Amino acid sequence: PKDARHDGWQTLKRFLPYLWPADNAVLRRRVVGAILMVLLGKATTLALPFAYKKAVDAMTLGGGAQPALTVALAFVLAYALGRFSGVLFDNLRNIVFERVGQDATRHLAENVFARLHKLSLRFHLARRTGEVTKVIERGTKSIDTMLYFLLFNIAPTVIELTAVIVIFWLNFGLGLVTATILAVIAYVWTTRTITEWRTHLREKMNRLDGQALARAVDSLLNYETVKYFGAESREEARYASAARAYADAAVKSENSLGLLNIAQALIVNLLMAGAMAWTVYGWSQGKLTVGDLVFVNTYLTQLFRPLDMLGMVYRTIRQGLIDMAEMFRLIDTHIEVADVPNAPALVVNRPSVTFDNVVFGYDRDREILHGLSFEVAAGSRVAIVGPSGAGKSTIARLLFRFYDPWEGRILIDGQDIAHVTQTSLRAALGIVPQDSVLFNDTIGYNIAYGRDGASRAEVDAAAKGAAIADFIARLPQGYDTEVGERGLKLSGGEKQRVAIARTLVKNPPILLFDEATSALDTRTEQDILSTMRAVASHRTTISIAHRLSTIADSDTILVLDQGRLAEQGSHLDLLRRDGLYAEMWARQAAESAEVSEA
Amino acid sequence: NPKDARHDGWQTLKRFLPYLWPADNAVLRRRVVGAILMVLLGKATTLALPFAYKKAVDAMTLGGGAQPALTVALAFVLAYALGRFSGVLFDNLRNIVFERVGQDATRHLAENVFARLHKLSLRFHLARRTGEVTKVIERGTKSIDTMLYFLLFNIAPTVIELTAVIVIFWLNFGLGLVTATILAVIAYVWTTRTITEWRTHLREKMNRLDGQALARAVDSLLNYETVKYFGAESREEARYASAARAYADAAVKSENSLGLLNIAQALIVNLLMAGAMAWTVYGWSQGKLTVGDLVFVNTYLTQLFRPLDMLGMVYRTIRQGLIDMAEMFRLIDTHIEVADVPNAPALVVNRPSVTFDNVVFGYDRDREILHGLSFEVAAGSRVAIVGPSGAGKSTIARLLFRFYDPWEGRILIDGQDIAHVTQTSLRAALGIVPQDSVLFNDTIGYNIAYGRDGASRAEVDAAAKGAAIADFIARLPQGYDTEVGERGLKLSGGEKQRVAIARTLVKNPPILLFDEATSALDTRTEQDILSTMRAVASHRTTISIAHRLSTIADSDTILVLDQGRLAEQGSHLDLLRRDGLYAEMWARQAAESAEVSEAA
Ligand SMILES: N[C@@H](CCC(=O)N[C@@H](CS)C(=O)NCC(=O)O)C(=O)O
Ligand SMILES: N[C@@H](CCC(=O)N[C@@H](CS)C(=O)NCC(=O)O)C(=O)O
Ligand SMILES: CCCCCCCCCCCC[N+](C)(C)[O-]
Ligand SMILES: CCCCCCCCCCCC[N+](C)(C)[O-]
Ligand SMILES: CCCCCCCCCCCC[N+](C)(C)[O-]
Ligand SMILES: CCCCCCCCCCCC[N+](C)(C)[O-]
Repeated sequence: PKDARHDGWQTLKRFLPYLWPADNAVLRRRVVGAILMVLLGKATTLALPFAYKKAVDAMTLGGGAQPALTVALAFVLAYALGRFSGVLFDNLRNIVFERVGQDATRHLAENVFARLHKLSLRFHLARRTGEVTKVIERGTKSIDTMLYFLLFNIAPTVIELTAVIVIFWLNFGLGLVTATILAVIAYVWTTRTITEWRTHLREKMNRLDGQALARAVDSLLNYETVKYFGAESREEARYASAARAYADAAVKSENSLGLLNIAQALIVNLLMAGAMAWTVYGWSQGKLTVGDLVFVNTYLTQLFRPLDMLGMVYRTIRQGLIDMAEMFRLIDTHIEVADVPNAPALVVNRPSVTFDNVVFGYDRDREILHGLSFEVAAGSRVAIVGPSGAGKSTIARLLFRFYDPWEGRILIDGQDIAHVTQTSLRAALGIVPQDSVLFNDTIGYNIAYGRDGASRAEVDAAAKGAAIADFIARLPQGYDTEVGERGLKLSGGEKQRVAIARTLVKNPPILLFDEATSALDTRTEQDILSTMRAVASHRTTISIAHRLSTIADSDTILVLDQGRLAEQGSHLDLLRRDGLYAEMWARQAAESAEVSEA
Repeated sequence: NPKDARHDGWQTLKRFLPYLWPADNAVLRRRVVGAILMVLLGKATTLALPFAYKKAVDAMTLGGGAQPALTVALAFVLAYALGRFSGVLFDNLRNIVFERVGQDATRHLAENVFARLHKLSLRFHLARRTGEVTKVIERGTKSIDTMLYFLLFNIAPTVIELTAVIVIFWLNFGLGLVTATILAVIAYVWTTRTITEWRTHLREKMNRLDGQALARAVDSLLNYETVKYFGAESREEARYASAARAYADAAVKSENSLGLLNIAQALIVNLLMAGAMAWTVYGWSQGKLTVGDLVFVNTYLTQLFRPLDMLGMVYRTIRQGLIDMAEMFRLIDTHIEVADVPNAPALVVNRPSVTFDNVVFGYDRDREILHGLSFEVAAGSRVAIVGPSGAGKSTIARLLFRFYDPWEGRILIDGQDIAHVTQTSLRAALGIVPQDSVLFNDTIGYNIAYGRDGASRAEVDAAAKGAAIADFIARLPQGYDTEVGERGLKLSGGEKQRVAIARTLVKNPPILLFDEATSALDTRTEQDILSTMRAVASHRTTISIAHRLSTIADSDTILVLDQGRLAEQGSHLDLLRRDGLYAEMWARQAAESAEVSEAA
């Protein structure tokens, strides 16, 4: 299976079930019809040169223009109709097959999409929208062009080349056969080597192009700064040098295309000269008719027409196979966090959260939690704080099981979250993260995202609870207002309110505020804190905060130091104990004073 | 005037022609001539080679006077093969010879537009998204290149060959042959064009559906965490799938139409082939034509219609190219709001005073902001300009750098109207630390050296020191060679502002503007950077435009604007004593900070 050479053959054999689905009957029928079109088309293009030969034969055999006019007429007509029929068959196979192609590449993409959602967070999917888009565009284009060239150029040419070998064998040579075979081998080898060199030149050109373009764009988007320093000539010279470098590379890349074409024509035309001279010589001895000259010439040109593109074809097919392999690699990549076999659903009857001796790090060379243990009572409002090495920033990710502990475990109610389904576990948890993100869609879509079947009543209710309802009401399109980019831009508080609303639609027993106010300004922070407190009403709530004053009203505060639970208690108990929390508090307090001094 | 004409493809091409025939270079003109010569050799060759095939066939079938016919036929078969190879050689040689001319032409067009865009007004607000603009420019470049290649190396050669075939068919056949082929070419072009219009519309729909499916997929992938938090994997999968199906449907229709165009084309071509060949054989029957004539006619027709096999695509590309190029020329034609007057002298700053003399201005003609603003900034003084929300203070710097001109009134530096001097000297006299400094996608050292064209490593080190960012840079692993901006290391607000300060230090202008320089900063960063700003403002004329009065309280004098005019002027203490607009503002601002300080 996967236990193979990992060449194009493996990738292709892997792709084969997509083309011959065994899910879909209609598509299989389409495949068969396309293959029939290939065969009819080839039979037609192989037959038509014979008709041309006979027409010439009739006009040379040959005392006069006698009953032979009728014969010659019939045969040229057969030839022309043959040409049209060949093209008709080719275009009909493309037309029949196209749906199969489209479904196959769609299903491949969907499989990759699904596996990517199953894969680990640590792949760190944080990148540029335009760049990933450019990569995906280039790649889909790649796989499509490859697929088309393999099925509809290379394969028909293999059939045709074999047929020409047999026919040339039975009717000529067999010096003809070896001559053509050598011509084809020299042709492919030359095209291949020249193409490898060409692909390198292309890559250099593409890079230089990107550089000239980047300079131009950076300049235009910094028009103000350029004016401030009167730097127009400078930026112009800067674009110009880059542009020249690009143009030089482009001239080389294109010229190499000229060289490939010339090499190809040399090979074809040596073959043509040889075949035709030899055919004429065979004519002189009465072995071959004059029509044979026409016949061989047509067979050779027809054979070498698809090979006119072989370079591009080669490049394309190669790249496609690469890209497709990349796809399959993702599908194969193993999943770090998985449900255990026959994992039960998590049943939340009493929403306690337990960390039991948790040892964890994102990477095995940097341990962060060194045996963290704590208990959060059901329905309590708890805070988790600490200085720079505490490891509090792992809590949310562990609770949602983005990762597993190296040692120890997390429990919700009485149950190890590692032994339940990921879906039930996440169904029980709400989060308002530090940087809330909006989908490129309406505000209603964004709020309703909290639960799958969320009704507009639920959206209104959540928006009310998050106290963002009025702001939406004063929008012309209300809930149907598009947001994100390209959409309406929300303030930080408005975004955090959309996130809160989203979690309200979910209505989870356990709610986490994960540095929820850390990006907000002071007034925004203070405003949203009453909403958060209200929204924590009958939930078990865990708030991870940098700034202690924002969580001082907690039922209890867990203080972490060096990946372990250092101190525990109410804000007052902790101030009395005069330990780490008190120091932190004093420190922050002092700092708040200093800023106010200015 | 060539611009005084209909706005079509012909005009665009006529505009582009000087680029191809520079009259600056001569080397390139010689290259163009050489390329045209290769077109002619190539056409003579491809026209000549079928006669060689014809003769070879003629020799074999009429060996009466063409003897030894084996020798004659061999010679002709070899002439035919050599003719083919030679045709290809001539064609690739015209491409190879011309390519430099093409690249230079399009480079010069791009450079012309680039210069023009830097000349055009700020109000166009060119700052927009990088990826979108880049994708557009890539698409356009490919478009114009492809158009140029198809125009020069496909359409034009085919026009030459078509005329030649018409003449040759005329002289040796028909002339039913001539009319048949011409009608065929006409039917071919008309069919291809009309089918291509439909095809292009389908292509656009396909592309739009493609972009929507891709955007859904990308939004999901970059929001993997959110998708996880809400268990939305199935929803995202289904949401991608529906879009993907819409795209696949569009793609299927779009590809299928290509099959239709190919069939229509082959139908036309093959009617012409059947008729022409049948006619040639019938002419043979009457002793009018040789059998080699059949080979000759057939070969001529296939050679003719081979470039036309691409006519659909060609038509789509050339058209698109012509559109894109027109857009280029449109930008080049767009007029320049702010230009130097003819023969403008340099601004000569011997004593760097600044005057606003009765200035009336607005960004737009329906909304006037300054209503007769007048003030004098003494040479070497440090002054501030403050006011409430409609004061118009945010126009001052833009007017000084002459991003816009006054509707009425004028601005002077050292007694010289800045409207009447070269823009480059004027801007040479001015330094600015703006509210949001922007960095080039380049090294931090490049960004600092940007202050002056020939900036040495020493000048940069000195500026980094004066801006007090030198230590921060020293602690960078790559130092001055550290890449910054987007696509690079992220600097804090203070670090960026310090880079801006360092830039102006490298420039060393006589007049310095702080244009809300500290307004985006946090309080402590503001307090830190203010001492730096005071140091660099040492012996310069400094004008500080600030929202928060406490940051400018130490000014030599303060200009208070209200409603686009100068309401109040004087020292901070004098303004507090007058108990007017500045005092009110001062009190108000103090009050707010107190309340803010209260909320700890
Ligand atoms: N022979 C070259 C391909 C030649 C080629 O690309 N020809 C057509 C398209 S298939 C073209 O791009 N331009 C038409 C022409 O100038 O011949 C190769 O093997 O890659
Ligand atoms: N006849 C159509 C299509 C021509 C076409 O696409 N020709 C080459 C251009 S590179 C090609 O791709 N042929 C497809 C094939 O033979 O596989 C037109 O006039 O544009
Ligand atoms: C309908 C087409 C669906 C197929 C999906 C193909 C996307 C291609 C991405 C390949 C990227 C691989 N890489 C890194 C080598 O560029
Ligand atoms: C916004 C459209 C106008 C952009 C023109 C500016 C010229 C620089 C980029 C165009 C050509 C660069 N390229 C792609 C050939 O390297
Ligand atoms: C000379 C090379 C520079 C190429 C610049 C790209 C041109 C594209 C202009 C886009 C304008 C919109 N349009 C023409 C597609 O309708
Ligand atoms: C990170 C890139 C590799 C995986 C790509 C994700 C699969 C879905 C890609 C969407 C394909 C776009 N198209 C052509 C179907 O519209």
